[PDB]
Amino acid sequence: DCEFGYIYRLAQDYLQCVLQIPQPGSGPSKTSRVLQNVAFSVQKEVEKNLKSCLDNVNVVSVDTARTLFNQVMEKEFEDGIINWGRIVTIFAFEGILIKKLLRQQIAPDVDTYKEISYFVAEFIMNNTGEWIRQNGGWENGFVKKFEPK
Ligand SMILES: */C=C/C(=O)N(Cc1ccc(Cl)cc1)c1ccc(F)cc1
Repeated sequence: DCEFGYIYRLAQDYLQCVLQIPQPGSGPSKTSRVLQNVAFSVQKEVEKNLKSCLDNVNVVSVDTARTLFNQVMEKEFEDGIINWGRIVTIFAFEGILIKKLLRQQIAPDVDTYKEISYFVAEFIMNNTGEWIRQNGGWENGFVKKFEPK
């Protein structure tokens, strides 16, 4: 679960959850199901608290979304501290960007949404991957902290 493949699937699962397009074969993992729950809760909070801010930007391509996402990541982790709450926050932001991109993309390609999932997993992997592993990974760190009590 420290690998890219795992984090990519978590980011793509979150996207399909936001887009209301779930895959039929089996469904998401307990880990993804716990994540979609806590990340959606955060996303709605960020949507309300950042209302004015969001309604001003225009996400017209995957490249425009990569830039906005990097900008948000730059200010989310500027103090250098990582915690599960901030990791959940990354997922919430890709959800905000996919909603905006569905609404404002110049060439509405359906194969662009999986590119968001790619640069989200790349960011998580390269910038928080080590912290995640040392804190228990997804199945012994994230789930144990956020699964229903
Ligand atoms: C409204 C401020 C701004 O221009 N930001 C750009 C932005 C990036 C990503 C998303 Cl999902 C919406 C808007 C901005 C917002 C929040 C930040 F933490 C940094 C930059």
